[PDB]
Amino acid sequence: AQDDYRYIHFLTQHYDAKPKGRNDEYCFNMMKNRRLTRPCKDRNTFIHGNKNDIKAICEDRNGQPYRGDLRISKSEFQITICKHKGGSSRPPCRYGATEDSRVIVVGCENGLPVHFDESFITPRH
Repeated sequence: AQDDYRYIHFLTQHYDAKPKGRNDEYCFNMMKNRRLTRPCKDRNTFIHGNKNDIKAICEDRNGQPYRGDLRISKSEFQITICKHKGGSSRPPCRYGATEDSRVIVVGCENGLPVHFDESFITPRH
């Protein structure tokens, strides 16, 4: 097929439409399901909600240029941040979850989001 991989890969590592727990157990299962445990990833953010509005950050409908090559969202998104506990690089990879709603920063390629900026911090609520 025509490379849609980076976009699908972004969705696999960062998207979960309708989550139910958004707690520590949620992160443990999700990091395992999405294959981010070998080695344990230190931090990973899952975005929830409408997929179309995430893709829309790559265009002017829901995004603005940020730091030249990135895009910052116009609207807030419900997100769950999973942060690794302990000093081991091996499973079981335990995580602490943080629920939040904020604007996010992503990198796009061909109008599709392909990178999530985990380093971005926001004007708090």
